[PDB]
Amino acid sequence: STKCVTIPTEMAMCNDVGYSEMRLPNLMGHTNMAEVVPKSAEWQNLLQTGCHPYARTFLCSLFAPVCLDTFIQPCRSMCVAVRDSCAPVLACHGHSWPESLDCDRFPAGEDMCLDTLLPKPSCQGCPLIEEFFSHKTVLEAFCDNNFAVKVKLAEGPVEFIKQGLLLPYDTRTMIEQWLLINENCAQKLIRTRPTVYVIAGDIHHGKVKVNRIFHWQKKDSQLTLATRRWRHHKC
Repeated sequence: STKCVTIPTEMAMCNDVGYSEMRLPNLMGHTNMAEVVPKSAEWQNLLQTGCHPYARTFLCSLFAPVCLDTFIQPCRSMCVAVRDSCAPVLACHGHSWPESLDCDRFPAGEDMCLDTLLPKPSCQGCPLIEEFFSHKTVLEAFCDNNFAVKVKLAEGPVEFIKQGLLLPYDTRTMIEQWLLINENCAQKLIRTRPTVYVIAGDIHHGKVKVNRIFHWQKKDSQLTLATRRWRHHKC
């Protein structure tokens, strides 16, 4: 038996994707909502990393499929595109792309399947949290990297030192995505109490890479001096 049931608000994967009802069993083989919801919740961290714009579409088509008796599967090429961008993020959390989503289970081509007609943080080594630095070294970091920001983590409102093309909202989100991906690094940084850092990095093509992190301590002089002189500094 197959039934059409409303997507409950507690299913964060799919509670705001445009349609409101789903098929049981779903394409994952879950038979009831007590199974669907916690299994879907395993993906909540991943979906917040922004690793692929179609990640949520892809997963909802499997977890909350539309109410036909025919299964409309994602096309293999959609699985491959989402896997290739998001499996590196899973690996950064100690997880792997599940065998239940190996892309060979989905049809090749584009008939009867779901297909497609900003800079991304990557999993990287943790930057040293620098503490005994001179303002000269900070300024050289500002010259080299194409952005630098002052942020407070606990992650409050961000002050640009070297802004470039960056928009404030986008930069905030890029930082939070970097912290969510790089869980091991976040844990060293967000050692409560709330802490202030200067973060210098590079938005290459088209990835974000954090290269330098400077701890802004209570009675700092060197980051103060560096941020004051940056405006008039010559590289």
